[PDB]
Amino acid sequence: LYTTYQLLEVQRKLKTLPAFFLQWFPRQINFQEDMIAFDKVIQDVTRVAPFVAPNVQGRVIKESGYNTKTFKPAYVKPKHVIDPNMIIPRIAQRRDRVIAYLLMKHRAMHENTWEWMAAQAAQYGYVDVQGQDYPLVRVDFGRDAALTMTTDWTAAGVTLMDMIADLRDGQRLVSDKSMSGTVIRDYVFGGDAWDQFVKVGGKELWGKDGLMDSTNVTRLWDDVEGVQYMGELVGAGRMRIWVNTQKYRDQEQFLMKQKAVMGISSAIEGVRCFGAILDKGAGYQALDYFPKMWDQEDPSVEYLMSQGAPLMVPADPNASFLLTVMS
Repeated sequence: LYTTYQLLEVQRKLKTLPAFFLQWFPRQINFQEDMIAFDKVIQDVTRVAPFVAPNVQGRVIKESGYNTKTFKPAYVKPKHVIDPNMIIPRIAQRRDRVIAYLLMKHRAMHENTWEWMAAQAAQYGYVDVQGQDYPLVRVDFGRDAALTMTTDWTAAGVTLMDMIADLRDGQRLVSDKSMSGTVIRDYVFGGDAWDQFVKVGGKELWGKDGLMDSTNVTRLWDDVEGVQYMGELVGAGRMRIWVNTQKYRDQEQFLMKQKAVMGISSAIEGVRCFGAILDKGAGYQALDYFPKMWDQEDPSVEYLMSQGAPLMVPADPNASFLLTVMS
């Protein structure tokens, strides 16, 4: 058998393709107990108590909800049988090879969970997660309601100057409503919003005198399917244009709202928060993922399990906006 330390050496050694939305969640807190403290994350002294309510059949049950300074994150726990005879696309040598593939698959399950939690927190200001007594609960971080907009880019006589002004309103509202007052320079478009912005913008956007300047965070996405850096939109305020068409799997959905545009700043200063994983003898383990191997009977197999308890909390919930453009 291998110790957690030995399994972490393997699990952590390789490089994994960059996460798009988490680039705005650079900070990290590995909490010492089972609870996450928002007072140690959220900047706004009025917004340090997010509203947590059960999400039952899509509907948020606000009645049985409360404001809380502290949260108990549910464990993300992939568990797989270690079969040395397992089919891997590329005796003890093969056993180790199986463990490493499984550890990589587990690390991916945790990493993608962080990314989708980042996507939801940044886009909506709230994240739907697994609860303690309910299968799903909503953690509302209280982003200003003016930062969730609606417009119709499919209406008659809409121009590129009108579309940029919708985007600019959003960044000016962020400047007004955010702690820092940061000027947004990044605009993540969903695929339908982008196609819409290009349907209307055409000649004025990509032509001989286009606004798009198509010419090192912008080049790390070349080999990433779903992410496309389009260039800076030159304005007499040079906007960075991102298009996100990434999909993930639910027990397959789009990471970014396809018919919307999200504006975001580095001032969101999102924090990857992690609860400590309780271990019988070793006590609490403050880790992002925690691999454990063991032999058992009933069934007579060897198991590998990577446990983690995450939440992606924004420091400044008001440092981003979402603008829906179609229906």
